Amino acid sequence: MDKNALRKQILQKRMALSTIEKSHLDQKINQKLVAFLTPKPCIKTIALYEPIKNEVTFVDFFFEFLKINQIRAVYPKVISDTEIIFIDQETNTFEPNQIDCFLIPLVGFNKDNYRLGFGKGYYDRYLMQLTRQQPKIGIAYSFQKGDFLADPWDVQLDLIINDE
Repeated sequence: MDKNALRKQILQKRMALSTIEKSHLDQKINQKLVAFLTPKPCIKTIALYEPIKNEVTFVDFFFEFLKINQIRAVYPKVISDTEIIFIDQETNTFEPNQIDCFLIPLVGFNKDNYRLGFGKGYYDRYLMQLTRQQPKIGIAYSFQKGDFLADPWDVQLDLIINDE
């Protein structure tokens, strides 16, 4: 139940994914993501992330879903060694409670929806500012689920959308 154990097994499997395999996994995950948003009309501004090597990718039809329903996307901008903010494509900043939902990147998650991040703590600190009970949604591959004890500084996440 050690975090190091997981982090190692996951980074291993993520890099090993074949271009054909990743494609299929992301397609199914973005399909599930859209199925999740479709019935949540009050989501008009959503926080995404910039896909780093091996992370689940946001596919072309996902963004199409956003354009069609007029949902604005905001991205994370590291502001310091401990803080991050969200800005849109024009660099307009969006305050925490201007965002209606957060799609969160992760290395691992356990049975209690806890997140195993990249060790910086940005998300944990940022998410403390929410006052509208915005959904905190993890995006990941099924093999990213592991068994570890969560520290109070690990985000709890309402749900982790994955390929299953």
